[PDB]
Amino acid sequence: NQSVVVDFLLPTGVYLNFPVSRNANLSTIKQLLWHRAQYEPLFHMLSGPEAYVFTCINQTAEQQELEDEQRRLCDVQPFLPVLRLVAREGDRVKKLINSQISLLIGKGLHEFDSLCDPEVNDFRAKMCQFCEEAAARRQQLGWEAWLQYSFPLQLEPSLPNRALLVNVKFEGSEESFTFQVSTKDVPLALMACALRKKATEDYTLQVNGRHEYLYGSYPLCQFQYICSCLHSGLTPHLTMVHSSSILAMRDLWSLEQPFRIELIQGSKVNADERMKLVVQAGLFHGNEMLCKTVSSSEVSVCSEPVWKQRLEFDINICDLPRMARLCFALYAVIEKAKADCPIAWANLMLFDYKDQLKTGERCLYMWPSVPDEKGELLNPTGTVRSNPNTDSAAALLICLPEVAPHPVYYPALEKILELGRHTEEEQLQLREILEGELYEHEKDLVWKLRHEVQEHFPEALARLLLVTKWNKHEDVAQMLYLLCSWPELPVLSALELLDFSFPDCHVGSFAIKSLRKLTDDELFQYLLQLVQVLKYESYLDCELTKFLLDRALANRKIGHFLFWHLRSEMHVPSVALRFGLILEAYCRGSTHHMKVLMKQGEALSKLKALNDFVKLSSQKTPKPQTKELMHLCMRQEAYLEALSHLQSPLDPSTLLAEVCVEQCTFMDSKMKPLWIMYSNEEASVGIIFKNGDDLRQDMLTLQMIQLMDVLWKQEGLDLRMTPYGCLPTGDRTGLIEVVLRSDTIANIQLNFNKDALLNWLKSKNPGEALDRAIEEFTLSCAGYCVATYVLGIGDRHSDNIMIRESGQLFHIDFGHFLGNFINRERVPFILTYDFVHVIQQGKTNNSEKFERFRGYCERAYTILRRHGLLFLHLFALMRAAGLPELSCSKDIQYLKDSLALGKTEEEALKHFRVKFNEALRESWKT
Ligand SMILES: CC(=O)N1CCN(c2cccc(-c3cc(-c4ccnn4CC(F)(F)F)c4c(N)ncnn34)c2)C(=O)C1(C)C
Repeated sequence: NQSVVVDFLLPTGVYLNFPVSRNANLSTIKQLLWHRAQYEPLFHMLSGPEAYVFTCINQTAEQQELEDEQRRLCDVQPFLPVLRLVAREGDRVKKLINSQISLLIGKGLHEFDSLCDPEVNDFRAKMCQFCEEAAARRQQLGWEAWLQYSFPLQLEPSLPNRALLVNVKFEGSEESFTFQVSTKDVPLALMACALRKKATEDYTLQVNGRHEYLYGSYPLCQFQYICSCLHSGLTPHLTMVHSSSILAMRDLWSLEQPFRIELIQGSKVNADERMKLVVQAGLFHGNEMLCKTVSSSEVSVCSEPVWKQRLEFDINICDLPRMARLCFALYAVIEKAKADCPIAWANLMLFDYKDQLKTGERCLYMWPSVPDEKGELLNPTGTVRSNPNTDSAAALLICLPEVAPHPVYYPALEKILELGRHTEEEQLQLREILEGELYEHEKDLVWKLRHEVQEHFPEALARLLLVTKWNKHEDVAQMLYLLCSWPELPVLSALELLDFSFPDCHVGSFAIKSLRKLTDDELFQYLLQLVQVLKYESYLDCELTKFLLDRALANRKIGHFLFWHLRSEMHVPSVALRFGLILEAYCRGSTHHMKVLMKQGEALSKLKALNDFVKLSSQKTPKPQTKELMHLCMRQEAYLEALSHLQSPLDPSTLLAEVCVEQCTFMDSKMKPLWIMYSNEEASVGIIFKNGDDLRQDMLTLQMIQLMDVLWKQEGLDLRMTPYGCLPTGDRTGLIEVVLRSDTIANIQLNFNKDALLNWLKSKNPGEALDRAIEEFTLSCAGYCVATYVLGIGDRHSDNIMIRESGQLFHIDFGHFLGNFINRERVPFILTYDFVHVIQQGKTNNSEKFERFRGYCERAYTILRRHGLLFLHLFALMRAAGLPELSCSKDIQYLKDSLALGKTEEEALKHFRVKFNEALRESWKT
């Protein structure tokens, strides 16, 4: 039951075994131990209880020094119930941090040591040091840099002046100061005035019961809080927190012989014995084939097949680029006389992380080949890391041969740039071409006029890199010479060069260099794509990893979402290692945030266990019984402590304080998502814990709508959208924000009947408020009509459309996008009669209003077109995520067509109009 028998190992070699409760804190267990130890031999020899610390083997299989004795044995969760006393003394900082990391990332650091891979070890040393340094450096600076680091300003994208009554306050003081000020007032104006208002450049304003601070050179109206307060009517309640209170928070070449590879053996193969096994091999540079694909002989199907066969390639060693990858696929072929069975695949870098060409034997633990649309012999886009299941997985034994008495490395930049140095008819023939897939005759024209491309077409660098023959080192040196003198490209062009088709490390270096102009705000908008692109990297230490880490240590919000982006994929074998090494480095440099993410991951662990119970208890007792059988399981000391007082993983500046267990429920949906409510100690907020469904798809959809909202908001168009948070936290687990005062159009319609929504809106907006809500409906309708049409999100019914008490419409449960319904087809613009009605304020005909709504739809679509390449570039990088709905060229193509990307602005607007008008015509029929 509650109690558990614990083994205790005393430093005298004495052994005690007695029962204790699973909820007992370690401090309490130590006392029961000293009480029983006095009646066991060699007690006199022991030092005081406080002289010792408990040691245990945690879930992640490593020894853990259990320093915080306020932890319950249940929260410690040791492998077997074994505790060992050890002398406290040593570096009880690295011992403490290393342990917390292993728990937090859900992988023991020992797994990294076990590998005996220097690449892993060098990454760890360099990255942990860079981070540790940046953290130490962070600690040096004063309150202004720190408040900028931990609580970065949450501002509106960006106008009149208005009267604003603002309720000021002070630290500890329960005495308010309702002082009114100008909409365009700087922070000091709202500050020192209230300091002068109390008496008759120190401190900053803080939003009550939030980690949101008002500071810096900006007008009040430009701050999300003030801004939302103005719109929702409500008066902003600030607090003056002194500098003292903030500080308290603060504390050579030659080899002209061919490329040779010795396919020695295969291992643990699981194929039909009737068949024959073949190993197909190719050489690649990104997506491009570096030469013809050599194949092995057929050998009979067995577990350990032997080939001991030499494979030569139509590429001479000195021609192999830095990023050359050897790709393998094992096939089960029906011996020569209807489909060739793809067994497994494996990719390998021809050069190591230190520029040295790999020699000797290699045992490549292989990944299963997934049967798909692109049959493809090989998988060059696949990961270069070995299948971590070295245990039960198939493998291939290869041997790259020695080719010199001394090891050979790829040339240095100086020896590359050395070799690299050095008409009006064709000048037109370059303009016509540079105005995606260039034809081989056009390719050579671009390469010949490559200096003309650098001089007059710098934005066509991507086009130039793809025409380059990466299988001829002469051609590579030439390109690289121009690269090292190329003008800095805009963020938009740089985003394109992050994709798998640009594997050269010099390319990646240029791409990051141009991405260094990004404000924390715009960076946050691409963060998900940038994390995804790490899956296309060849080596652990790369420019993108370093960039992503620099940014995360410079901004806390970025660091937080970078943590969850990597954390939520710690289950995927392909990324576990890479992501794990980034998370350790991030943690080492963000020890403060480590404490927050620890609290969050803990509550998350409880919710998975709580949800798991409810899921089961649904297939037993009825819903109100389960509800009450959930409230007792929640009110357990440990459950309630873990679920209380934490920063929200969805928005770390939101303080989820006291759980309202009475208000906590679950949803009658498939995966039974938990409805968890909280109340404000100083400032309501709720979270939805869903486990079972993949949330990546929904987060990308929501991120894009938010991007659209920012792009629209930037050009003075506020379409009153609801960018509710959705965050994947783990394996088929995530959180979804609670939008209070909202209901699904199906539920609203069942409580005239054509006026069912208008009555609901009337019952939530009386008199003067009715006209406000319809403008909220009109504005949100347009935005979501345009959004869902552009993204190809179909199946838009009343169970997946929601209305807010303010009048704002918004979409939920985006199951599929890009025309997919399983089967991708062009989703038309959809005008719903029910909505068209509310827009017309109840009338049959009201073009006065309806045409204004037409304008919102039309300008929303027009703005999206202006940023069409952004969405294509972003979506093209998302192909690294491996979502079925976003796996190829035709998925990204959807966007080109939806946004009429090809067609002129006028040609696009007239087709949008035709589609709009027919959505209104077909609206009537439904
Ligand atoms: C108080 C209470 O116990 N309620 C009332 C809310 N409710 C309900 C109904 C219809 C839609 C949504 C719903 C779905 C989503 C939603 C948005 C995106 N995905 N989802 C569903 C998901 F959370 F499961 F993912 C959201 C949301 N973000 N905020 C508020 N309600 N809400 C909730 C309920 O079933 C119960 C559980 C009966």
